[PDB]
Amino acid sequence: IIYPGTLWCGHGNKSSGPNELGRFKHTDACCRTHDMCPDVMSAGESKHGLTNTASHTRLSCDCDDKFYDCLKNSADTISSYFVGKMYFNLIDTKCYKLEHPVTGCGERTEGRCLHYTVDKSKPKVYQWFDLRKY
Amino acid sequence: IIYPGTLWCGHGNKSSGPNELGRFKHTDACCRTHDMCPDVMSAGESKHGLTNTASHTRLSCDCDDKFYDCLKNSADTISSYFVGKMYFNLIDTKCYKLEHPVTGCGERTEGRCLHYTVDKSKPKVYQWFDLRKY
Ligand SMILES: CCCCCCCCOC[C@H](COP(=O)(O)OCCN)OP(=O)(O)CCCCCCC
Ligand SMILES: CCCCCCCCOC[C@H](COP(=O)(O)OCCN)OP(=O)(O)CCCCCCC
Ligand SMILES: [Ca+2]
Ligand SMILES: [Ca+2]
Repeated sequence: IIYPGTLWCGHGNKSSGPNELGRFKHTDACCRTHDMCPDVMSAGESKHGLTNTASHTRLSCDCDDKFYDCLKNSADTISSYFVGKMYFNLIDTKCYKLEHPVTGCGERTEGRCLHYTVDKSKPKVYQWFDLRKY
Repeated sequence: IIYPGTLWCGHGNKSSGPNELGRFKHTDACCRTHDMCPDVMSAGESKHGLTNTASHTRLSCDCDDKFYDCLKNSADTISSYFVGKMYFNLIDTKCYKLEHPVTGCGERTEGRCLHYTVDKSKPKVYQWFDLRKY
């Protein structure tokens, strides 16, 4: 599904070229860059010792954070608000990143764990994490 | 979340009156009627011996079928297509209806069971069912 008025917001993209943007050019730009994330793992793919069991793509946390900021700064506020709430709040996805082994949490916003505890004595390993609420 | 361009498509509605419709007046009309379904059970509600464990409203199958036809017949085809695919294909919801106790299936379209088998000798009971694909 791709959100009408955009070419890149949703599963994959329906752009005819790498540089095409939709009607909502600010919101779509944020999704375009998101889709072009250097490190992603497709549905059912296995990477960094992890495996994405979702029916949608899951990306590195760096890309997901940049996406968050992009949307919050987008001039197309109505469509960005919709895409932002959907992605970060309603589809219950996760991102991966290299971090010290996690030990605990302090539900920095219930439902999800934003200030988890790590063991700083053990080398970093790829793990799954919750996103901030939009 | 409510789909921009509509007042009724999404959780609840953001209409100011019972008769207000959004920009996409044909798509929105279909959602308005859907929301006004005589028999629904709110998130976590218990009804007809069933209980809705979803975080969204689940309605009777009659309403969900009427909604399907409404969308397929809507003049606002782009927004109806999006709302149709999302609701019937991606959120994995269910509807309830009075039917003979179910016994089996014949995945009338994989992922979901459209031609289930019933025991016609036992009185009808409310049960949960899959929706058609849009
Ligand atoms: C009800 C369930 C439907 C959920 C849809 C899942 C979208 C997947 O988000 C990942 C992609 C990024 O992954 P791909 O597009 O697969 O990545 C490109 C890598 N080839 O993010 P985006 O930036 O395109 C996200 C937009 C969601 C907005 C909601 C409006 C419908
Ligand atoms: C990623 C997860 C998000 C899923 C959103 C769940 C929507 C609930 O559909 C039920 C209502 C009907 O229930 P209520 O609106 O709660 O019913 C009114 C009863 N007071 O249907 P509608 O006709 O309003 C459905 C539209 C979904 C379209 C997607 C675009 C965002
Ligand atoms: Ca995309
Ligand atoms: Ca609604």
